[PDB]
Amino acid sequence: ETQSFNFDHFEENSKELNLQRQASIKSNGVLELTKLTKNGVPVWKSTGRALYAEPIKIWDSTTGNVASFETRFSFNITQPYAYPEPADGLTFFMVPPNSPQGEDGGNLGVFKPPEGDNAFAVEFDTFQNTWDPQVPHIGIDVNSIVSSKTLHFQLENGGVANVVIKYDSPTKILNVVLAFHSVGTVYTLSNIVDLKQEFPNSEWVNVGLSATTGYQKNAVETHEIISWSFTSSLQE
Amino acid sequence: ETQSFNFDHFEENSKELNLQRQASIKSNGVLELTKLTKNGVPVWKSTGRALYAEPIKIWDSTTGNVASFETRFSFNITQPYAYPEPADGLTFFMVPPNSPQGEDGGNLGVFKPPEGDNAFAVEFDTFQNTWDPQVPHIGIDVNSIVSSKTLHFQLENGGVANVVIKYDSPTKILNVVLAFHSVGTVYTLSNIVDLKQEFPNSEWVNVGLSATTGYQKNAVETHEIISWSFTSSLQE
Ligand SMILES: *[C@@H]1O[C@H](CO)[C@@H](O[C@@H]2O[C@H](CO)[C@@H](O)[C@H](O)[C@H]2NC(C)=O)[C@H](O)[C@H]1NC(C)=O
Ligand SMILES: *[C@@H]1O[C@H](CO)[C@@H](O[C@@H]2O[C@H](CO)[C@@H](O)[C@H](O)[C@H]2NC(C)=O)[C@H](O)[C@H]1NC(C)=O
Ligand SMILES: CO[C@H]1O[C@H](CO)[C@H](O)[C@H](O)[C@H]1O
Ligand SMILES: CO[C@H]1O[C@H](CO)[C@H](O)[C@H](O)[C@H]1O
Ligand SMILES: [Ca+2]
Ligand SMILES: [Ca+2]
Ligand SMILES: [Mn+2]
Ligand SMILES: [Mn+2]
Repeated sequence: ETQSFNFDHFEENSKELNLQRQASIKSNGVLELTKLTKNGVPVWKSTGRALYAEPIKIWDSTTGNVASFETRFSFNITQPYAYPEPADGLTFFMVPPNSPQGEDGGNLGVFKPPEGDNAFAVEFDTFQNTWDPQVPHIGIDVNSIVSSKTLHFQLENGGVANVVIKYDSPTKILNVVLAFHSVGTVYTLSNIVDLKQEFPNSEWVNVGLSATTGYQKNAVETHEIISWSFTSSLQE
Repeated sequence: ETQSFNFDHFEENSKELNLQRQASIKSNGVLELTKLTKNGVPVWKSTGRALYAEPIKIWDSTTGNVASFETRFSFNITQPYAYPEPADGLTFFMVPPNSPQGEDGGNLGVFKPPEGDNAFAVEFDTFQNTWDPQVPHIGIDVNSIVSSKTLHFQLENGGVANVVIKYDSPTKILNVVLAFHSVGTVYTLSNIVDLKQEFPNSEWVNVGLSATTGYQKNAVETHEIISWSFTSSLQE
């Protein structure tokens, strides 16, 4: 009925977090989603994803009940330069098991252009593509990079962000709270999302974090995750 | 289309804030909702309310649109003693114009027993009455002191709390974020509320803060508001 996991820090070679592409783990006990320099020389078009080994069940076929979950994590985004404009963003996401990876850059390594991929994600977009509003912003992506609801927030460069994503099965209310404590700012964005109806092909989904850097040179930024807890609660 | 007000501090004798009962304004530029001692001797059964002079419009009869508002405020609750247990709580609330005052203590000076008063309020209950869950908790009161949704939170004694109450007319999603920055804690509670259906007798409502202390000696705490901004935005 309940699935949980908590990372107060990130230990190297954990049998719990399954890393992909540029994503590695710093000796610091930090999860680094995208490299800023590989082999001494600066790079771009970097993409890093990190999933949780076990599939989380979001709804029951027999019972017909949808899970309620809450996940929290701290991240640190540093944007070194002012020109060219930094990119692309960081994002929490849920996809069905054994599902293709998303494109780089703008799609945050989660979504693909042809309407094929089935995914959900809460994004922290730092770059304004053709479909984006002023950046940076918080976005609720339901099967598309185009957020169904967004919120502009002022990023604290190199500061520690505290995120909370809470979803209540009964009210189908997805909520996102972004707060920068070291400065006293809080951002809250919430919209209605019908999980059962949006992931009808798998009662199970993989949960993970992802980030990506620009397509040009220097259109990059750091994407570090400091901690990350999760917990679903499926009744019935 | 838009009504706003902001108090980065509280000036004495402002023509924008109709104070009621025990509620006064300290010289430090703080709004003190309930006195802990009057003239030198300790007291209880204290009740303080503070409204905003102008009525805020929440919905339009003709167009049919409901307003969307967001209000933030910082408060400081200090509970001096451990026995007897402290009471009662602090709360943001909306009532129709020219409406009666609620009862002391448990009703937070907002609601009355006989189902007569029409009101809404986000409460920060510090005392567990017969209808309450473990305290302290955040509660969403829709026409009753019995919250339709609640959330237990650990209070930081004498610390500054940052509250955010955001309501989105289109999704009818009421959200409450309570965060104690000095410690790194965030609490988020959200439930669905149909403002237009819950205040059908007045397109207008008075907005205000309120607090109350126990019914017994020493079952008291301080209720200070440091800042408080609001903003509705009714389309059409
Ligand atoms: C946020 O991320 C930046 C980038 O990783 C951190 O800055 C780096 O600090 C390390 C020391 O641990 C240096 O070796 C790097 O050269 C720094 N990078 C840059 C671009 O300056 C920063 O320390 C992080 N902030 C926190 C609080 O963890
Ligand atoms: C909350 O308000 C209370 C009441 O003013 C503050 O507590 C006082 O703290 C001062 C020290 O600055 C003492 O001199 C008083 O004796 C305290 N009063 C009581 C009743 O204990 C408290 O510091 C405020 N909290 C914050 C974060 O400012
Ligand atoms: C013009 O857009 C392209 O380059 C920027 C960097 O400048 C971002 O990487 C974006 O996602 C990509 O599509
Ligand atoms: C037994 O309850 C009564 O006393 C406590 C204090 O002990 C509170 O004031 C409460 O609101 C009131 O109804
Ligand atoms: Ca983007
Ligand atoms: Ca109570
Ligand atoms: Mn976006
Ligand atoms: Mn209560």
